[PDB]
Amino acid sequence: GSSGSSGCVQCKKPITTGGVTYREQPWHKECFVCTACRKQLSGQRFTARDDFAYCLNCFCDLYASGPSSG
Ligand SMILES: [Zn+2]
Ligand SMILES: [Zn+2]
Repeated sequence: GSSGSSGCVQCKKPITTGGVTYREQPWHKECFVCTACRKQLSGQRFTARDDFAYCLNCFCDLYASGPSSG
């Protein structure tokens, strides 16, 4: 039948206005945020590493690192 609406997967809620998608799955414009700083990626630049999404900033902070004395 026609019993199936697109609802956020993060919190598992319905999406009426302001929504996005990720990996063939719905995501709220407030749920699709970073995994370290919880920043609304919806709109800005962002890239996932394995499963979660980490904004460039965090991405180049958690894993990335500088030299010894610097
Ligand atoms: Zn949500
Ligand atoms: Zn971040």
